[PDB]
Amino acid sequence: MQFHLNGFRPGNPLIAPASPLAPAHTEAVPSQVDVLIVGCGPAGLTLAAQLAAFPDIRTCIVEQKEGPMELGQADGIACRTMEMFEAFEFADSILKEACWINDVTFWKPDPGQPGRIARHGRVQDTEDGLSEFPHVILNQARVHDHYLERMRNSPSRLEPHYARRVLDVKVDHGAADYPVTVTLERCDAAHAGQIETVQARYVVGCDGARSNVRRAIGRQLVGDSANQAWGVMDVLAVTDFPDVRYKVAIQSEQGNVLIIPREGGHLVRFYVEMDNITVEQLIATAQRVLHPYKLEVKNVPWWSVYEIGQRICAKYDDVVDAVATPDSPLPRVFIAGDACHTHSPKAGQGMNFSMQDSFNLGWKLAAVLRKQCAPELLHTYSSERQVVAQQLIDFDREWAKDPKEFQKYFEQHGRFTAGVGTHYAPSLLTGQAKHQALASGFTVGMRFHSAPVVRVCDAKPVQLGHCGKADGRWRLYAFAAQNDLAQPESGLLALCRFLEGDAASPLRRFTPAGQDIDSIFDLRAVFPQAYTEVALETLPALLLPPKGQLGMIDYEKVFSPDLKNAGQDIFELRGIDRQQGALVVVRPDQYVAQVLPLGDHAALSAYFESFMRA
Amino acid sequence: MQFHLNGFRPGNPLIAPASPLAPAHTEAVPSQVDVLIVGCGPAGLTLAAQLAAFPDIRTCIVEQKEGPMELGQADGIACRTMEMFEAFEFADSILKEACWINDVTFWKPDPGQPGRIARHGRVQDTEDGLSEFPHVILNQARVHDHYLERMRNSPSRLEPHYARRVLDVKVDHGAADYPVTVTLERCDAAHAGQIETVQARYVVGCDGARSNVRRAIGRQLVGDSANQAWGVMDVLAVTDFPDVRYKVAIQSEQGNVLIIPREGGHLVRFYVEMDNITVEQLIATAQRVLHPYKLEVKNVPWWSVYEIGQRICAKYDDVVDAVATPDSPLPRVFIAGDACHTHSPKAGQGMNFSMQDSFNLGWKLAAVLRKQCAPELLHTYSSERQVVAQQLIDFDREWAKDPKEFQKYFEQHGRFTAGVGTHYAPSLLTGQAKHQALASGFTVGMRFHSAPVVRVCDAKPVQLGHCGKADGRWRLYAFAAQNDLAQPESGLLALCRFLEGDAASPLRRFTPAGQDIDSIFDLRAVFPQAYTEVALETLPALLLPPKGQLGMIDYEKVFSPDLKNAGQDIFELRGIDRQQGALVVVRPDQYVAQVLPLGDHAALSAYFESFMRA
Ligand SMILES: Cc1cc2nc3c(=O)[nH]c(=O)nc-3n(C[C@H](O)[C@H](O)[C@H](O)COP(=O)(O)OP(=O)(O)OC[C@H]3O[C@@H](n4cnc5c(N)ncnc54)[C@H](O)[C@@H]3O)c2cc1C
Ligand SMILES: Cc1cc2nc3c(=O)[nH]c(=O)nc-3n(C[C@H](O)[C@H](O)[C@H](O)COP(=O)(O)OP(=O)(O)OC[C@H]3O[C@@H](n4cnc5c(N)ncnc54)[C@H](O)[C@@H]3O)c2cc1C
Ligand SMILES: O=C(O)c1cccc(O)c1
Ligand SMILES: O=C(O)c1cccc(O)c1
Repeated sequence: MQFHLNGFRPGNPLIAPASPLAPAHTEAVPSQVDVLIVGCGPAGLTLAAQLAAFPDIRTCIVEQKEGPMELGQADGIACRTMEMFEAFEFADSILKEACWINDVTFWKPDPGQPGRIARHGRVQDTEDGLSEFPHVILNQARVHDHYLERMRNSPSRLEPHYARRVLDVKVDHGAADYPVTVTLERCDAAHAGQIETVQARYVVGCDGARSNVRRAIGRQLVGDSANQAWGVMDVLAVTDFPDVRYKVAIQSEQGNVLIIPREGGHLVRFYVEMDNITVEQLIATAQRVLHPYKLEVKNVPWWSVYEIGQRICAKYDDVVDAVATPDSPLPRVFIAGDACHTHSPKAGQGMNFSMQDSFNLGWKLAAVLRKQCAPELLHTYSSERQVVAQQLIDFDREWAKDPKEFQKYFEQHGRFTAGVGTHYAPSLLTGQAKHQALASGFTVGMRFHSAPVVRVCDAKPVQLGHCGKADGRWRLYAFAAQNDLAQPESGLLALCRFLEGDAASPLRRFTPAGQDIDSIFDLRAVFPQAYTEVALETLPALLLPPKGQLGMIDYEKVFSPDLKNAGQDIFELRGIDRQQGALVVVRPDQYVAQVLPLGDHAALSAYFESFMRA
Repeated sequence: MQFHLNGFRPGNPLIAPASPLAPAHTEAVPSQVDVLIVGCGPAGLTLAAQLAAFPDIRTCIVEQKEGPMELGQADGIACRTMEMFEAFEFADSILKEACWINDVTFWKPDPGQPGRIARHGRVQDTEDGLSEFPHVILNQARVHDHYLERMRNSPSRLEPHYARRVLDVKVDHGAADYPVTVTLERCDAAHAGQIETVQARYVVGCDGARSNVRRAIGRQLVGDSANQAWGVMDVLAVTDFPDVRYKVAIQSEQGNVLIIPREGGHLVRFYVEMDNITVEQLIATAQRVLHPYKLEVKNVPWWSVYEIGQRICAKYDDVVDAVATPDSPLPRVFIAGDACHTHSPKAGQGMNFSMQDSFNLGWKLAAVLRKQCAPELLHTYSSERQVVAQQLIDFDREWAKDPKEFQKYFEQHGRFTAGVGTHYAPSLLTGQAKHQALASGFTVGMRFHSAPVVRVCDAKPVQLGHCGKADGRWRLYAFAAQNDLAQPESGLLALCRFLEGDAASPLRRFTPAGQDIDSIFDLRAVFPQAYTEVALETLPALLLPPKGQLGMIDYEKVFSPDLKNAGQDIFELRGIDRQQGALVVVRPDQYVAQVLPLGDHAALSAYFESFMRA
C-alpha cells in the first residue's frame, strides 16, 4: 500500500481522510442520490464498499434489519472471493481468522461392519496453482463487518440507513434527472410506519430471494422447485470423530451429512440432509449418521432449515429487450445476488457468486455516473452476469447425478466452486482472443490469474495481480519482449511513448485534466530481465509517474520475474511469447478484457474509444 | 487463533471479554499496584502489552508525555522483532504497512569521475533460512499503536496514565508488601505540579536514556562518549537517484549518508553523518553527496540530531551483588531498554534490543506475582540481558574499523542486527547442551527457529514456532522418534503418559487446580509420519485436551512434517535425531531452555522443580 503521498498522515493509513465532496451521514435518507442500494447482505455491502471509494458519487444503502448481523447464514469463502477481498485490502485479516479448507474427506458405510461409517477418500481441496489464496470458512457477519469498516473509513464515510424496508421502485422514463422513485417504510418502533421517498439516478436491488426490487420491475425467478432441503446447525460440540476439523462429506444409511469446520477451531457447522423440524431432531440424525463416533452438543449458536430451488431471472435490469442493442432503452434499475439467481445448496456457491455480481456492476456505475463511459456500458452487467449464472445452472443441472468422466466433472466443479471458472464470451468488453498465444496463461474473459514477480525499485517479491485493487481503475499489464529494454524503438517502451505522447492515446483521451496520469489506466510493466538489470533512471516517466500534490514518484509500476527460485518465472508460468511480449488489458473487476500485441496501438485506442468518453 | 471456546462470541475475536478481575481505568493513578511501568516507549509498551494478558495482575504504566506519539524516532524492525510481534498477533498488519528491506546497496565515489557516486555493491539483506519474517521499516509510533490496541483489547483493558513524570523511587526493605514507593508529578496544565504517590510490588524503569528510575536506584550508564553524531531527516522528496527505495549506504567525498526507505512508498529517511545544525544544512549535504543525482525536498515531517555513545549499566536491577546467589537480596526495581544500555547508531539495533529486554522480564514478573515461580527467577533478567547487551557492545567495539575475515564480521553483524544472535549461557534456566545433537537446529539458549509443519487435524501448513504466543506459557515441542507412534511403551507417547499421570510430573505439580491442562505447559507433538498416518482418535487425551467451560477439544497440539514439498521436512531442516526423537523446552519468551531425551523424565521434572512452585 502507498501513503503519505501528499504529506505525512498519522495513524492507520487504511483510514482515508474524509472527502469534502461527501456530505455527512444524516438521520433521514437523503431526498436525492446517485445510487440507492437495497439490502446490506453480501451483494449490497460489496457494491457499497466499491462505491464508497468514490466520494463524488452520492450513494445510499438501506436495510430493513435494524443493525448489522452478528451471525450469518453463509460461511464459505471461495479462492476467487479471497482475491476480491485482497482488492479491498482485507484478505489478510480474513486469512488469519477464517478456518482454511485444505483437504475434504469422504466417509461412507463400512463394507464389513453394519451401521458404521469409515473414511473412504480424501482430496486436496484446491488444486496446485489454482489461486494464491486458499478456500476458507468464515461467518458471513464478519465479512459484512469488514465491508462496513471499509465503507466507514473510505473518503465517503458511508454507512447504512437501517430499519428501512423498500416497498416500491418506479422509473419515470420522462424525467430529466433522478428518474427512479423509491418508496420506503421505516421499521423501527420510533418511526414505525413512517414513509420516506428517495429519487435516484440508479437503484440496485441486492435484497435477496424475496426481493421487492425484482418484483417492482416485473422480473421473476424462473427455475425448478427446491431440489432438496437441508437442516443446518452451528454447534459447539465434543466428538471423537477424527475428521471433524476437515470439510467432510458423509454418506450413511442413517442419512447424509456435510461437515464444515468453522472459524476459531471449535465451532462446527453440520448440514443434515432432509426431505416440525427441531434442532434436537437434527442432532439425533447427525448422531445416528456419525455412529460409532459420539457427538455431544454443548451449545447451538444457530440453526435453520436451508431449502431453495435453482432459479434465475431472464434479465438483471429493467430493460425489456432480451439482448440489448444501441437502440434499446438504457437501464435504470438492476438486481444482484439472490434477488436474481438462487443456486442449489449442491452448487456450493454460497454468497460467493452474489458478490461477484456487485463487483461487476460497481465500477461500471461509477464510470457512467462520472461521464467517463457511455451509459450503454451498463447493458453488459446483465449480459455478462445472467449468462454465466445460467451456464453455471446448466452445469450443476447435469452435475446432478464414465468413471474418468466423473473425475472430469469433479475437477470442473472444483474450478467453478473456487470461483475461477467464469469466462465471459466476446462482447463490447471482451475480445475474441485471436492473439491469445501472446500470453496463453491469461485467458481472455477470465479473471487475471496472478503470479509472482519482483518489484524493481526495491526487490520486493509480490503477486502481480495484487496491483489490481478495487479502485475502479483499468489495468494494463505490459509484458516486454526479450529485446525491449535494449531496443526502445518498438515493443513496450514504444507503447509507453505512444500512451503518454500521442493525442489518440486512450490515456490522453480519457484521463480527466488535472488527475494523476494513472488515475484511469494503471500501467504496470514486466520485463523478463532480472530486476538488477532494469535501470529505472533510464525508463519513460510514464513508468515512474509523479502523482499527487507534491509530485512524488510512484516506484511500483516496474517489475521483473522471480529468477531466484526455480520455476517461478512469470514468463514461463503464464505462457508469455518471449519474442513478441504481450499487453494484457484488465478491467476494474480483475477480468481480462484483451491480450493484444504491444505494437497494435490502433486496436488499443479503438477498444477504449468504443465505450469511454473524452 | 482459537475462539468461541466457551460459547459463541460475536465481533472481532482479537477483542477479549473484559475480566472482572481488572478494575476499570481511573483518572487518578491507583494507590497500590503489582507492577508500575515507567515510560510508554517501545520497552514500556512491550512490557505493558505482555502484562495486559494477565488481568489478575494490577499493572499501571505512566508516561510524562501527554498522549501517544504520532511520529517516532526509531523505524527499524528486525526479523526477531517481527517474530515477537507474531507472538502478540499483529505481525500481519505490520507486514502489510511496513517497508520491507530486501536488498541493501552500497555506493561510493566513481573511480573515473570526480565528485560523483556510483553503485559499488548489493547484498541480500536477510540470508536465506534466517527467519520466516523479513526485516522491515515502520514508524515507531505505529508499533506503539499496535501495543496500545493490544493493551486496550486485552482482558485487563489496560491504558496508560499520561502526563505523569516519575520523580523518585524508594524501596522499603522492611515493608510487608508493596515495598516500592514511587513519587510522580502531574504534567498537564489542569493538574500542573500535583504530586501522586504509588506503592508497588515491582517497578520497571523503561524511561529511556535519561531514566529517573536508573538514577533513583544508583545505577549509571558506563561507556564511551558519543562515537558519532547523525543528522536524521524524514522527507517527502523527488529524486532521480535509482536506489532510493532500497536501504542504501553511501560514502562520498562530500560526506556519508544512509538511506532508509520508509513505509508507504514515498517517505524516505536520510541519516547524514556529522561531527547550529539546521535541516537546510542536512539537505544541502545530502544533495552534495548524491550529486549528480538530484534531491528536491518537498516536505520534512521530522528531523533531528541523533547522537549517543555506547554505554551500559553494570546491573539491571536494585540488587548490589554483581552476580546473585541464593542468599542475595531479591530485586524490586528493574530497568529496561535505553535506561540501561545505549548502542551506537552503527550497532543497528534501534528499538529492537530494548523490546527484547521487556519480553524477557514480562513472563518472569507474572510467574512470580502469581506464585508460580520462585522470586529468585527475577535475578535471571539482569544476568541474561545485561550480559548479552555487553557482549554485543564488545562485538560492535571491534566491528568498528583479512578480506574473508571482514565478510565473516559482516555476516555475524547481519545475524546480530536481525536479532537472532542472542545466545544465553548455561544458568538456572539454560542447559549445557549435552544432548544438543538430538535437535541440532534448536540451539540451547537461542530463540526457537521456527520451521514449517502440517497440522494433523486439518492439514493446515503452519509455522511451528507460531504456537509460541505471548501468553506466558512454556512450550514443550516433542519431536517423536521414528517408531514412537507404533511403540507407545516408550518415546513421545510414554512422555505424555508420564506428564498426565505421574504425580512427579511438572504438569501435575505446577498447573493450578481448576485451570486447563495446557495453561502452564503448552505441549505440541510433532511426528515424522505424514499427517494422513497419524490417527488422532488413538492419541492420549493430553494431545487432544478438552479446555474451557464446555470441555471443547483443542485440535492444534499434533503435527507432522511438510512432506509434499521437497526439502521442507522439519526433521531434516532442524537436525532432529530420527531414531531418538527430542524434547525441546522453550520459555515464554521463545528462547530454547533445554533439548532433552524424550525419556529423561527425571531431568524434565528436576529442571522445573528448581524454580517453579507447587
Ligand atoms: C434462513 C436462511 C438460511 C440460509 N442458510 C444458508 C446456509 O446454510 N449456507 C449457505 O451457503 N447459504 C445459506 N443461505 C443463503 C445465503 O445467506 C445467501 O445466499 C446470501 O446471503 C445471498 O446474498 P445476497 O447479497 O444476494 O442477499 P441476502 O444475504 O439475502 O441479503 C439481502 C438483504 O436485503 C435485505 N432486504 C430484503 N428485502 C428488503 C427490502 N424490501 N427493503 C430493505 N432491505 C431488504 C435483507 O434483510 C438482507 O439483509 C441461507 C438463507 C436464508 C434466508
Ligand atoms: C532526539 C532522539 C532522536 C533519535 N533518533 C533515532 C534514530 O534516528 N534512529 C534510531 O534507530 N533511534 C533513534 N533514537 C532512539 C530510539 O528512539 C530509542 O532507542 C528507543 O526509543 C528506546 O526505547 P526505550 O523503550 O528504551 O525508551 P524511549 O523510547 O526513550 O522511551 C522512554 C519513554 O519514557 C518516558 N519517560 C522518560 N523519563 C520519564 C519519567 N521520569 N517519568 C515518566 N515518563 C518518562 C519518555 O517520555 C518516553 O516516552 C532517538 C532518540 C532521541 C531521544
Ligand atoms: O465453502 C464451502 O466449500 C461450503 C460448501 C457448502 C456449505 C458451506 O457452508 C460451505
Ligand atoms: O532497520 C535498519 O536496518 C536500520 C538501520 C539504521 C537506521 C534505521 O533507521 C534502520
